[PDB]
Amino acid sequence: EEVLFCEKAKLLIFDSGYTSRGVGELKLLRKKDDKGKVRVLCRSGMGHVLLNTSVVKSFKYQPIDADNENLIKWPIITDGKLETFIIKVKQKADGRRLVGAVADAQQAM
Repeated sequence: EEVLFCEKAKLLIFDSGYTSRGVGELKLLRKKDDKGKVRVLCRSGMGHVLLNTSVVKSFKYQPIDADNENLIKWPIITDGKLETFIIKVKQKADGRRLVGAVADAQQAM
């Protein structure tokens, strides 16, 4: 696997508002022998895996809006229902790069 992207991020998930589930290093990973196997891995000094999921060709991974470029909507399927996780990074150019790195990984696959 190659690292296409890497940053400290906070993962927020909806609770019946949005609440933090941990802070970790978020990596975008592609298999060296298979450009169609791309995943995100987010790992907190417990090394707790907060997120380990495939990038889906059919989903758009984009900021909440123009005003929050550092909060990326991460749609994911759990039990056949669509949910949106939120990936919070510190800076707004970091969100722009994550989006660009995912879109580029999706066109390559």
